[PDB]
Amino acid sequence: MGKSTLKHTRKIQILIDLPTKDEKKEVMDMMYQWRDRCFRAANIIVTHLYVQEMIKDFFYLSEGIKYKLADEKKDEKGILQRSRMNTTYRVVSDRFKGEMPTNILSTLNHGLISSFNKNRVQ
DNA sequence: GTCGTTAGTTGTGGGACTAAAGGATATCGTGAACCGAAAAATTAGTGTAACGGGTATCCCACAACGCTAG
Repeated sequence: MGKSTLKHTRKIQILIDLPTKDEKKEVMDMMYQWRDRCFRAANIIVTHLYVQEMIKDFFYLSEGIKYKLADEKKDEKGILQRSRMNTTYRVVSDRFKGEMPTNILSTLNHGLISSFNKNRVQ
């Protein structure tokens, strides 16, 4: 069956449901920290998904090697030790865990790794 | 005999002359010379290119997951 839906987005205002000011402020500061960690994360993922392609290019300029993004346990020419999205998610979680939730990391990882493969041509 | 009055001319001046349509004209004669006025035309003079961050907008492409284990 075809897609019988069209994606849509709505803006819902939310207040923090706490009695006192200090708890609300603690939650709001935690969420601002979440913002900062998310942006630093996005930077880390994009750098870490740039570098390896240029390592591929380096090897190809060395001996025309056909190195490709795949787990070496599943590919002879693979260099990665796991799935690429897992590599970015790991290299961001190992540093930013315990401060902001990991679902933000997973969503950001998917959102950037999906687009970067399309941007490979450019 | 003479002077004002009245009526009847007599000459002279001012005012009329359907309605409807249409509706073209041609218009001489010559004396000079200098000064002033304003309206017009010609001429003389000055010139950019990219750059730093930071941020307002545009076009243009893509995303907006699903499953398993502690």
